[PDB]
Amino acid sequence: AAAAAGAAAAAATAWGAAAAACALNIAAAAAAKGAQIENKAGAAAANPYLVLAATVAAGLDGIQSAGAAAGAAAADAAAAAPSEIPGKMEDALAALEQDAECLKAGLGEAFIRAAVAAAKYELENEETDAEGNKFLEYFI
Amino acid sequence: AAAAAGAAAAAATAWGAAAAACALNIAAAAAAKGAQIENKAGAAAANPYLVLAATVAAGLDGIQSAGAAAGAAAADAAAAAPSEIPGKMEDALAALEQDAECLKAGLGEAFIRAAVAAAKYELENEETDAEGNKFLEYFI
Amino acid sequence: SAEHVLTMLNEHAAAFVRFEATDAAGASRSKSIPAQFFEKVIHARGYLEDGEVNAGAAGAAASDIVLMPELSTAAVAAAAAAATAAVICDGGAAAAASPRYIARAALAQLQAAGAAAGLLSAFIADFCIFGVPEVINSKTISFPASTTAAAADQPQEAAAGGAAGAAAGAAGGAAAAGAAEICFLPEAAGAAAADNAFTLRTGLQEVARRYNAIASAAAAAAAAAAGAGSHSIWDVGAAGTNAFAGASGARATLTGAKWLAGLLAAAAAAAAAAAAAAAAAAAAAAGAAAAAATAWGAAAAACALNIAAAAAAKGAQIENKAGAAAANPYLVLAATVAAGLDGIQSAGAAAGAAAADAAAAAPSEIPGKMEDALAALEQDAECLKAGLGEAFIRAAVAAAKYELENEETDAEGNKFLEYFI
Repeated sequence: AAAAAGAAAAAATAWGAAAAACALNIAAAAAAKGAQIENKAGAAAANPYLVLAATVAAGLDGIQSAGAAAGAAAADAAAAAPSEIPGKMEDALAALEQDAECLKAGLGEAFIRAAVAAAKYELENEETDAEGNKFLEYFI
Repeated sequence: AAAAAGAAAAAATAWGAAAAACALNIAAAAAAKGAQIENKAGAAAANPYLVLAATVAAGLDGIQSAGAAAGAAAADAAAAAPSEIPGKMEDALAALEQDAECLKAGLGEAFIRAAVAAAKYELENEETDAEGNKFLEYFI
Repeated sequence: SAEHVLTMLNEHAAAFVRFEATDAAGASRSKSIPAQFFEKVIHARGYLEDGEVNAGAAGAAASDIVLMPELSTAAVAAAAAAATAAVICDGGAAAAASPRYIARAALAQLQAAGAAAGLLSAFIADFCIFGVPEVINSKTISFPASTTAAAADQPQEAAAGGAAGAAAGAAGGAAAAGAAEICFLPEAAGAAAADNAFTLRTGLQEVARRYNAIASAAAAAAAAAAGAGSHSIWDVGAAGTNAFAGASGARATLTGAKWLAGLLAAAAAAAAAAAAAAAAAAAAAAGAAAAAATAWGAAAAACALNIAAAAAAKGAQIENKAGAAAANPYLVLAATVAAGLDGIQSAGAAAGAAAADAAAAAPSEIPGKMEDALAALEQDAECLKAGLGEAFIRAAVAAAKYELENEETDAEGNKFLEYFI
């Protein structure tokens, strides 16, 4: 809802130093030590440790694909890049299975599936008994 | 609840002509044409056509097993016969699968399973999708 | 030391002293007097009282029973509004309904059998906390209700300065502090949940009340969430060393496997103390983290009798889960030991360790009828309800039964006439 359309929104996945709505500003400075970037694609409902992980995981493989950010935004408040983009969940899943390297980089998840399996066994034991009763209630 | 314990209950599965609580009285009469029996093992919440069927289905095979009603009740309000009896659902199911001939005699049921299958296919399609979601919610 | 209890009255300027005990259901109880009454006689004769105040402790022709305070267990009652002390007691005349004296018989039997010289257990029991509980029943309605500042239901509600926006979630509030606190930390108490359970059970409530809240031990205090379990760890020793350490599975040993065999066999009857209320049966119901699976292992987390594996052999122990905080501590401490004390004499075995899916292997036991549960109670029968009577119970209960049967036989006499008309 905070990322929805408006004159000061930040959903425009673009970079620049004057187009204030673009998600990835350059923090220009007089001292070279202060030349940095400025990210806007989020809100305080987030998880700090997982944002700090995920934003770095993207940068850590952009330097290995040797990809490019296209030209800087200096026109009207949204477009150039935006783009990305294909307009379907099937293509979002295709991206997740082709790159896939700027995304969810390293580790598992072995601890998650081990703990979640114990909960799933109890849930599936209750659900399979309920489904067993429901099937009889459909055959009558 | 109507068949529960009390001084005028009718759950005593027995026969006679003076023990008023016994479920199967003899309707004694001066004219031989009026010699009949008197059944008490039910209440007006029943289905008339299915009671009329089931009570006859019992009599229709008692004449083929050549079984006997034991001695008439003339003692205190309950016992002799009661009996039957074994005190478990497993033995009630064993009786349903050994006699089985005084019970649910003839027909099917082909019409019931044909109509109920159409309802069961819709119910199982909704339930298997719900179980599919529940299994994922147990694996996390 | 009688001398130490007497000098504590001067050292802490105690104006009064509190005698303390526990009932058969599992709740602590207390009474008090001025400190000036303490003399050499009570150290050998206790305090005589009329037992007719309790419907299972005396009778009208025997209206004299004894509370017996002890002289190694005194403490300052620091939660009180005045300078006072507290002392736990046994009960006697007699007697054999005092849970602490019943628990001491299991410790005496452990030593008298020559199997070991002591028992080295501890507990990790959970609890609940609230601000406004409301629970009532009548001829026309029945409902429980409760709430707390951490509850997942509060962030949608208004408050006198707005909501904090910081509540927990369903099975998602594992952020509380410890050791919860002043009934274990300043005493460095360490020892088993026999005597130590009741300072914790009163302390949790008293500290919550002094912070405008309340605390409880209800095993299933809310649906679709965690509850007040009473999980523990268990061990045996003599001559200064552990007796469950060895070279079988998860660093256990053969006498440990025989204690486990006793515990597995007794689980269907140990539940009468460890799960003493319907809330504990609800906590033991089916789910992904239930503990009703009467089995042993070191990885199958749902199994009731884990092995507490450790790098030091002195720390090789077992971990029991078959109960909740609605239990009676002294009778759990007695019953769980009574099972182990005869598993070593039947020389039974715990079968193979559980490492498969969350329930089965052993479970088993098992026959599926009350008649077979009663048959087990009359064939073994030796891991269960071991030693004592009960002579004190039947003597006090007979006095109550004579009054009840005199009222009931007159009522039945009237009812028979009302059936003959």
